Parts: sequence; structure tokens; C-alpha cells
Amino acid sequence: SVKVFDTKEVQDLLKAAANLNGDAGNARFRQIVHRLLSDLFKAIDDLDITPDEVWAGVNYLNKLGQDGEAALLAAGIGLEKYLDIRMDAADRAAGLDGGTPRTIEGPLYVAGAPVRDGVAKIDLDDDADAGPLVIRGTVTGTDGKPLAGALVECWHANSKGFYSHFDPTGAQTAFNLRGAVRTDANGKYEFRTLMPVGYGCPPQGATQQLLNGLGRHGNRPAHVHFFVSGDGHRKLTTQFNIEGDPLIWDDFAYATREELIPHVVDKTGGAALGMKSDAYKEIEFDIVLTPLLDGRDNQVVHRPRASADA
Amino acid sequence: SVKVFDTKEVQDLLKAAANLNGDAGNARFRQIVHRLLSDLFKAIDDLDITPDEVWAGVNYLNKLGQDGEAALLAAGIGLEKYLDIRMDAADRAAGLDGGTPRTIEGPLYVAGAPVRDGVAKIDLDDDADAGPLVIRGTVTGTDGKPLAGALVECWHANSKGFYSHFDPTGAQTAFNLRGAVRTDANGKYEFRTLMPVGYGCPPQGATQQLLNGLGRHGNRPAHVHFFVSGDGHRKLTTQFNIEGDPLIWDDFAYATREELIPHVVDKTGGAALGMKSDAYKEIEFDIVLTPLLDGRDNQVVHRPRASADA
Ligand SMILES: [Zn+2]
Ligand SMILES: [Zn+2]
Repeated sequence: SVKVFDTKEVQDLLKAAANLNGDAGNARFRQIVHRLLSDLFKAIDDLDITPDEVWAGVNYLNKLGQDGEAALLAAGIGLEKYLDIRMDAADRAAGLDGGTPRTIEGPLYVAGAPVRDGVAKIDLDDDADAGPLVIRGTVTGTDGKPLAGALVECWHANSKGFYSHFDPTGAQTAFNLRGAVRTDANGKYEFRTLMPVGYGCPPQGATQQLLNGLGRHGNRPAHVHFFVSGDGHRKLTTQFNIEGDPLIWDDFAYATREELIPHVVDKTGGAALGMKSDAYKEIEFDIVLTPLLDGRDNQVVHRPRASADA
Repeated sequence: SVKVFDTKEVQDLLKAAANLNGDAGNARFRQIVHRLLSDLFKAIDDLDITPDEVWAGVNYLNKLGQDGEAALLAAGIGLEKYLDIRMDAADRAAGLDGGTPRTIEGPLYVAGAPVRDGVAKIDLDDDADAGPLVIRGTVTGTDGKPLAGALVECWHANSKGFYSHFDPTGAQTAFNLRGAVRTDANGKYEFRTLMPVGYGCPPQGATQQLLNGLGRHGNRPAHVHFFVSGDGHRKLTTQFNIEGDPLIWDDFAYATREELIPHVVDKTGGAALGMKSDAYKEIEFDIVLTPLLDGRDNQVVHRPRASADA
């Protein structure tokens, strides 16, 4: 067995490849690339990764991008959760850890949903196998005061586990099961929707291929995603899990938090809300936002996101 | 900046994501994934890589695979050269460092070229801007005796810097500038071709995008690729560079070696050889192969490769 990482030839190659001694340029980017390349080269050296293994990994990266799944893989190997862990640690160090917990966004947000006042009905497509669901709650700040005019956005899957704009069967209308509500004067919001079923990775796709190699499933428990925002407060990325889903603590993207599992309550009187049956389920999901730090939101995330027109 | 990498929560997440403790999955694959993931998480912690930075990297991985350029990036950030450095070290440790030096294959080999005995004309398409070139040499073993019936394959670019089967203009015939010759009884091979000009990355592609961010060019000096094989000997991947190219020691893929820069000789008498002018250039490139180690070729590489019919 041979080791070459700590040799002058290898260190010169890394310096050249990242252009550390180049003209003035993007020093931060060169610093990051040098670190990632150095770590990769050292891992190849330490584990004696063969050329055949490396070229299989290179081939995998081609498939990953061809499938458009790099952000799904980021969820599946815990990187997305890891970013939340680092934001959580920064919040604890600054006393901003008293609100509704964050969790991962996932890769399926779509911008452009219509904003309603107080109540939105977001099931645009018929879904016979999904029962009616009312999600409602109150938004407050950590101080305790309800927040009027706060913007509550949600998105979730249908009974086949698919999201609109990402449904491979093409069966969904634009913005089905996606919507936004401005809270009323008492901080209240309400979504009228249908019950989600859990998501699973595209079985032929790159993420599931890698999970298969690891001996891992690619499934998520049923859940609903949220963005919540409002004047004077930081933007919350969160979700809640559907109580009783047996995958709730075995999510392939590691998103579950014990504070984010509200009760599912059987109700009647559905016709008064325009639901499709008298019997329906209600989930009360109250949300607590944190104030800005020095007038700034130190944890909002910019990433590529889909958009569409109504 | 927070430091969370060493915490139990993060170490547990890494063990889960790579399924180190599961019964299922490929053991070697889980080990490699855990190492790469652990190193990535530590780098993010150490350099305080922001979520915005991480998601830009994720987006880049999508573009890289969409462009089909993972193998081109592997050459461009020195990973392909690095594999050669590790193979060279193994050969030194085993006493097998006495042949013509290896260099990188690159991503543009195509299997299927018609095999000729002794001499092959490989410029099938006219190319007015490239002058005539003869490449000839003798294949020997490390003992200095000629190897008869050894297979010498070469491939190189036209005057526009493009290879057949990878020419985005579609202008080249199958196997243009791609040869395969079996050496004669005296070990000799000869190719009659045109002079290559250097390759450059697809300018809108992912590899050049990353190089642009580093402040690096994506150009190669003019060169000719070789595979050389023969019974009882290991398969050699190598190249030679055209003497005098201004980029000869500034290859973006770091492939140049001092032993692989043969002298270019001005000749006359081209018409008798079937060349398009009386004056032509000649390059003598002798090749030394190494015998098998314990009956096996311990350095042959299996990677995805194109193929075509003549
Ligand atoms: Zn989801
Ligand atoms: Zn080349």
C-alpha cells in the first residue's frame, strides 16, 4: 500500500488546481476549493480508493446532475439537516432559540402562489384517496403577542406522494396543495386542504441509487412544509409531521423534531367550511417567530427555487 | 463562528447517513461515503461555509451532470493526474517504474477503430488548416527487444481543437484522427495524420465555469493520446505533447511529462507517403512496455468509455 498525499508533488498540484498563487480573484472560492480538493485527495489516499472506484463516482455525478437531484441528495445524506444544526447552534449562542424549531426546506418549494387573507383552500385537483384536512393556528412572537398580517406559506404532497410542479405523472394543476395566507388581526391563519401521504425518492434516480448502495430507504413520513415571515421577525422554515405515521422518526432526510408533531383531530361540520365531506381532520399548528437581530435576518437562505404563474 | 462538528448530534447524524451500523449496504461503499461526508461536514464547520454557499455548490453539481462534464472536471482540478501519481508510487514500490511514463487518459477515448497492420492513415476528413504529420516508433519491452503484434492506439484533435465523436459541429467522420495499428515483426508502428491543435473546454460548460471562478484557463497544449497493449505486458495509457506549444507546461489538466515531448523533424517526400504536400513533419515516439506483475495487470483502469462502428 502506498501513500502520496503529504508529498511536494501532490501539494503543488493542489495549489495549482485551486490557483492559490494566482492573480487577485475570488480568494474565498479558491480557499474552499483547495480545502475540498485536499480533503478528497487525502480520503482517496487513506482509503486506497482505486481509479475504478473514482471513475464510478465521477459517472455517478453525471447521473446526479442529469436527474437534477443534487439537492435531493443533499437532503438524503443529512447535509441539509447539518445546515440546520449549525444555524441552531448560532441561535443558542445568541438567545434566539425560543421559537418554533426550524427544519429543512427540501427541494420542492415553488414561488408564485396566490396570497389570501386569513383562509385559503389549496386543493385544486380532485384526489379521491385523500381525506379533507384543515390546518389552522395562531402566529405569535416569542414575546407572546399575536402577529397580524404575518405571511404563512405551505406546500405538501398529494395521496400519491407527489408535489405539484414535480409530479412525474403530470396529474396536478399549477399550485395544487400550495398556498399562502396573511394572518388576521388576531394572528390566525387557516388552510383547507387534503391529507398528505409521505414522499419517496424517484426509484430510478441518483439519490435512491446511492441510498440503495448504503442499504437505506428513501422515504419520508407524511408532512407539510411552511415558510412563515412577518415584519420585525426572521423568516421561519419549518414543517410539521402527520401524527401516527410510522416513518416519523425514520425520515431519510432527518427532518423530524418532537415539537413539530401536532395532534390530528377528527371533526364534523365540514360543509360549513366548504370541505368535500362532513367528516374531516383538523390540525392545530401554532407558530412562534423570533425577532430580528439588529434589524437583520441572520439565517435566511438564498438558494435556487422554482417559480410558476397561476 | 460556531463549531459543531465534534458534537454527538453531528457524529450520530453522520453514522446514520452512511448507515455504518446497518446490516445492509455495501461495506466498502458505506466506509467511503462516511469519510467523504465527515470531511465535508468538517470543512463546512472549519471554514464556516454558509447555507447560501452550500446551495450554490449543490446547484453547480446539477449543472455539471446536466452538461455531462464530471470527467472533464476530474481532469481540470487535477484528480485525474492525482490517480496517476498514486499509480506511479505503487509502480515504484513494486519495481515496475521502468517503462514509458503514464499520463492521463482524458474523457474522449472511443472504442471500435479499425485495426491496421504496421501503418495507418487516420486523417479521413480534409482539414485545410492542419499540416501533414507522420508519427512512428518502435514498441519494446523493458529488455529492449521489439514487441511484435502489440496494439498501438492513438486519438487526437483536428485544427479546430475537436475530436471525432465529440465534435459539436458534427463535421467529422467516424474515427477521424483515431488509429489502431498492430506493430510489425520489428516492433514498428506508423500513423499518417495531420497536426493536432490544442483542446479547450466547452466555454459555456460547468468545467470552464468553475475554472473561471478560480481565475484559471481551460486550455490544453497540442498532444496525441495513446493506448499501448501487448501479450504478457501491462496496458499503457500515455500521450506525447507537440514540442514548442506555448501551453506545453501550462495544461489545465496537468498531464505534461518531460519524457513525453519528442522532437518534431521537418521532412520532404510527403507525396510518396500519401501526404497532401511534399513537406511534412515527423515525430518518432518509441514506447517501452512493462511485463505483468504476478500474471496480472495491476494498473489497468475500467471506466465508462464511448464506442462506435466504423
Ligand atoms: Zn416534503
Ligand atoms: Zn486530448
